[PDB]
Amino acid sequence: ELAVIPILVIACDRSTVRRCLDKLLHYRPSAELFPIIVSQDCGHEETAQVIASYGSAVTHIRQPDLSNIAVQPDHRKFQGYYKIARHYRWALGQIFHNFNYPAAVVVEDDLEVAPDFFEYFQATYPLLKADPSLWCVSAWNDNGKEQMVDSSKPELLYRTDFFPGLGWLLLAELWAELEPKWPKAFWDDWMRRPEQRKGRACVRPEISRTMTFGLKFIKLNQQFVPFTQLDLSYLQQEAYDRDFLARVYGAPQLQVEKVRTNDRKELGEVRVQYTGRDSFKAFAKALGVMDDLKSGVPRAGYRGIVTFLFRGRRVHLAPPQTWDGYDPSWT
Repeated sequence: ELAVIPILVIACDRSTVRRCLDKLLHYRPSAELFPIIVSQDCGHEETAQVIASYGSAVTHIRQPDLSNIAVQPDHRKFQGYYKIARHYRWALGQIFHNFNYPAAVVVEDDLEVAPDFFEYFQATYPLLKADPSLWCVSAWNDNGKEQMVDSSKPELLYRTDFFPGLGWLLLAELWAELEPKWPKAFWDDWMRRPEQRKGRACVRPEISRTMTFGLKFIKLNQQFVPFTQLDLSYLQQEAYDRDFLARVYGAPQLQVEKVRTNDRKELGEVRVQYTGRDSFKAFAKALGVMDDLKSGVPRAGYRGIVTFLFRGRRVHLAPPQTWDGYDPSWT
């Protein structure tokens, strides 16, 4: 069954929200199934005029409080981040309380969507509703540069412990949990903390369904995949944690230097094992994978495993299988 899922576009003072809206409107399959609500903060007149010119194709709402926010002593340079957090709190409150929608896909104004962006969320929304171990579906692959993704598998999806944002679906139920403790600033890194995440994962793709414009190297998928016609049961936690983990640890192990230099090419899928924070950093860097960690979680990591393509080979940068939780001190 098809479900109504609003798209909440977060805008402020960039006239290029035009490019974001033009792509969303071009690919939208139904205005009824995907109403677009553009929440504009900042009161930038030119941007307001641009949004208004779309007329009824979107609903334009305006964050009401344009005042400066009192910041804490360590944050004089970060007024903008306090304003962003205030805008998200207000806009999500509008989509879930005033409009009373059951879920929403949050899209920053500098994101261009892929042709199957809507199909992807329509197909994954039922997974999010049914699996309490998931808390979001994201269009973003943090290691999604062209040379690091398999273009022959545009349909492949994964679970990740690293909340990616950048085009993401959440349920009204999650907003009910987050709203009472919403932070003053740095909302996305706050969601990445264990006190918020509570061990929950997001679905993310092999090839990103959003790309930033105006991170710049992430490749936007251009081959339409009919996700609603595919069997996505493999993403259920019980199946995924058995099958994907058996796949990762069943793969032959190779030293990082051998992967880097393309040795043993007959092995199309391998595992590079790291044992501590220093080796994770070093190995990630050697293979061109993002090496920063938020609350101890690596970008696109799942049970500590970062999966990507390297010189055409599938690689799993993984901890020993005795892994049992993230350590926030891995900074």
